[PDB]
Amino acid sequence: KLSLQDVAELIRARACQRVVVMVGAGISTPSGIPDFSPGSGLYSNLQQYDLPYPEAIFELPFFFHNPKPFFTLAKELYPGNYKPNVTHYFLRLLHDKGLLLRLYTQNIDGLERVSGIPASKLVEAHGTFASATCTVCQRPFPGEDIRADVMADRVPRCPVCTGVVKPDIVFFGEPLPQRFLLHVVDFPMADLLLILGTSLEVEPFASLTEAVRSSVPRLLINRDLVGPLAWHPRSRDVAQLGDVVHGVESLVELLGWTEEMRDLVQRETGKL
Ligand SMILES: CCCCc1oc2ccccc2c1C(=O)c1cc(I)c(OCCN(CC)CC)c(I)c1
Ligand SMILES: [Zn+2]
Repeated sequence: KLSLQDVAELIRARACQRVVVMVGAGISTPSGIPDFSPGSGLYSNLQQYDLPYPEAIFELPFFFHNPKPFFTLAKELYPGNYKPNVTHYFLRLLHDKGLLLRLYTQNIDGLERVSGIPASKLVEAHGTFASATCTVCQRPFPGEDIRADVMADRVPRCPVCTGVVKPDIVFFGEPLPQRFLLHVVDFPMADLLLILGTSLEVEPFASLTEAVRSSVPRLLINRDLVGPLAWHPRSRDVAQLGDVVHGVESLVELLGWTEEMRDLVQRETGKL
């Protein structure tokens, strides 16, 4: 049975070169973002100035009745406000070394892109602020195109039809984005599965943990060994439990990437 050190050695040797990564809230709580709660600036602004129940912010009928609470969230989360942490920059290094096949994220914070991972390596399964769509005519827009409006508290409008333009966040009851169907080709192709800051207990992600081939190691860096990896373990599974930040930092040191990480972060926080 494999250790965290064993997985790092596979990566160093390039024996695993087609890494599929699945990430959740656990990697973004350290940047200061909540899992999608009294006491924060955000909550003082929405959950008090005007939401009726927390979930309404992600419901379409509410949205069309009153888009302001949702846009308060967009303004708080739009790229630039929060910083990627070591977990995101680990995945950035993985990509820059040619080892990342795809990163599947449950998060909407956008920090994978802010860390510099290109859109084509990402599957933002719960959607993104990086793009937006007219709710009436379906015209797509880059997220930059509505940024002035979002930062100024204006509800963005389509210049063709004047419909409300909504960031491409997945709302209750909507289908997952089309890119999610990359799983069909990605999972068979993976030669390593890394799962960070979630246990993927909820479908369709749960089932995806079993879509890699039987010889593929699955590394869970998560608070606990729970979920599908716990219910149906495989002989090449590895669990690094406790703090996901320490976990990643540990893996980065075993990889020998600690100094390169320090240089990346210093360049990157220079530019932001
Ligand atoms: C088909 C999967 C939908 C994914 C999804 O769309 C959302 C829209 C707004 C807010 C959240 C989501 C969201 C999820 O994050 C999500 C979806 C489901 I369905 C979901 O199910 C709850 C699981 N449930 C049964 C075990 C409680 C244990 C959970 I938790 C999160
Ligand atoms: Zn339109």
